[PDB]
Formats: sequence, C-alpha cells, structure tokens
Amino acid sequence: LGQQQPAPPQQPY
Repeated sequence: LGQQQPAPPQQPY
C-alpha cells in the first residue's frame, strides 16, 4: 500500500 503498483514481468534475456 501507499505508492506501490503491480509492475510488469521481468524476464531479461
């Protein structure tokens, strides 16, 4: 809560 959000998936090649 506060200033957090559902960030996108991280899959670096």
